[PDB]
Amino acid sequence: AVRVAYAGLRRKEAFKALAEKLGFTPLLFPVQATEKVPVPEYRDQVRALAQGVDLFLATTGVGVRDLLEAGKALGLDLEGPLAKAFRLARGAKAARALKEAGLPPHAVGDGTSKSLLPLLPQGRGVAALQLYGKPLPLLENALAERGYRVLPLMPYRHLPDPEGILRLEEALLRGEVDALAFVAAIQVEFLFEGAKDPKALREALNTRVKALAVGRVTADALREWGVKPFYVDETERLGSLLQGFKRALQKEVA
Repeated sequence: AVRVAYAGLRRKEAFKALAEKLGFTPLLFPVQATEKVPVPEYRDQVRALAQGVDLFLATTGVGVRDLLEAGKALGLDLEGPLAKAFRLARGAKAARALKEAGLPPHAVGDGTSKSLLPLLPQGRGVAALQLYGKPLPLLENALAERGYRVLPLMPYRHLPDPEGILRLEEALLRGEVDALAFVAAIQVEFLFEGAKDPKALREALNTRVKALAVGRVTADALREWGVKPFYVDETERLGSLLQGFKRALQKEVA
């Protein structure tokens, strides 16, 4: 059977079940860990946001929801300040969380920091930036260039799983799997930032193991490391990813 590794954390069980039903042998190699930051640890930043900001930049839906919950747990009104701020969402997920909170964004990017550049207004004041544990230097530097003091808000953190990354790298270099599925760009970044031999890993993902990407932003992360995905799915459904890959693979053979 075709052996397909999954680098995600959240939907492992669904991945395994669906892969088995489609005739693949699934392997689970998560490359990330996720931890919520205790509300008291960033209370200072939430209080600052409650004093009012000129711009609010959301990067993830989870982050928007977590921040609003932190405001409630601290007894702070964040809806008022957020209603007055110019609101940006990096992509659709952050945008949907803001819309569901009755704070729809004024502009929305395409899921990437670079897509926000034309939407970042030259201004004065404070820009609150919601993060998720990974540095966003392009954004942080652009907010400062645009005239704002940056107020970071990190309600949770995605971190690499170092041991998990090394185990996946060994499996890929061993020829232990036929394909590897990435469901978020950060999983591509953690694998390549944590590999012992990134050049060998690039060679393996270009010539021996097929890289599969859920989302254009995940595919672009692979391409920035010199890897071209064999198949890119744009539905966010694991059944689509897997089935689309199965057909693509066979079309080649036939």
